[PDB]
Amino acid sequence: GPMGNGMNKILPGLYIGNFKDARDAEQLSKNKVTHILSVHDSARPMLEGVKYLCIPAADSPSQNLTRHFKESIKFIHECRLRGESCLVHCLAGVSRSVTLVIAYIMTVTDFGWEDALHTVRAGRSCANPNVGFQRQLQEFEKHEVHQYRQWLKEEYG
Ligand code: VO4
Repeated sequence: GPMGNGMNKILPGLYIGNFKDARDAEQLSKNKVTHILSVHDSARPMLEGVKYLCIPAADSPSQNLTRHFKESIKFIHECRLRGESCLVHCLAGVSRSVTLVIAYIMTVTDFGWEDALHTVRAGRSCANPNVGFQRQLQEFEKHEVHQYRQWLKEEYG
């Protein structure tokens, strides 16, 4: 469906879901989620015992998300390196959250944005960044993802 079927594993320790999944204590415990990246209009820490990164962003092609790629990647990566699980979510888990996860995948692999989106869709079929976000991912692939990959190597080995 258009808001998924529950939070979905994309990579070990990295999940995408909708806003309901993000407060579902059963899903959070089953998937051992200790970090939540909430990227939506009124994003704020909700549940105790979880570490949050909140990004106020609209699901509009006018919304810039590139400014937030580096902080999102750091947050996801530091959680995954300590063996913990991170959930990235927006309202529906289709566009804003997916775009941040694509940028992460692109940085930890040699994938362009389309192969990263394929990876997301294998776990979460509804994934579909809006056209403004697709444009931003294409510019990231052409001019910046190589800088982010080098940064990741120098920072984390
Ligand atoms: O709540 V999202 O529309 O960016 O899938």
